[PDB]
Amino acid sequence: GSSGSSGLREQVQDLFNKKYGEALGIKYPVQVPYKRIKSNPGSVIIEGLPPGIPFRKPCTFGSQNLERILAVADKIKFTVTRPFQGLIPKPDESGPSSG
Repeated sequence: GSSGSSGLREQVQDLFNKKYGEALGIKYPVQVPYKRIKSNPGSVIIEGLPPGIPFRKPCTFGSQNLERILAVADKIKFTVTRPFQGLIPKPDESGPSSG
């Protein structure tokens, strides 16, 4: 499974997406039910977001706000009321650090 982004919004638009897979436990990149998330706010809860950036679409967020989101992209935590599917969790990924 490969991935690629091109643009802040894109990065985020994907972030919340990729993250989703985790919220559910999936391993592959799943899509977020924006519609349902729009029509029904009681779908997926988003927390950990940065200060000044509420749990909403990145479309309403500017490059600035985004730059932040992607920053706390780790903080951002999605909640899926629905039950699990079946797949061991993967807390943190780790890797090289810039500093």
